[PDB]
Amino acid sequence: MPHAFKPGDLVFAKMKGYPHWPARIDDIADGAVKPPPNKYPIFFFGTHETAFLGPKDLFPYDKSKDKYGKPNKRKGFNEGLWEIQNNPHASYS
Repeated sequence: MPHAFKPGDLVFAKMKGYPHWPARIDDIADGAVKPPPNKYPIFFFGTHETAFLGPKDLFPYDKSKDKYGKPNKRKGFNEGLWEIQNNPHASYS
């Protein structure tokens, strides 16, 4: 059965106005800004942007890839698909 989300989990993450987007739950570095309560730091592959989201917007990647893992014209998306499939735990700083 499912656990709660933890750092390193792979997802598609949903933001208003954007397609479900390949992403990971990030760690929070020592000294770095923490998310608001009940929110996770989401790193978006391809764009390399961070936003804070709750579970309602997080779709586990394995379950969801058949639906959401297709090319999209949006900037950074297809780069993001490569990253989540081929090196999802790398440093992209």
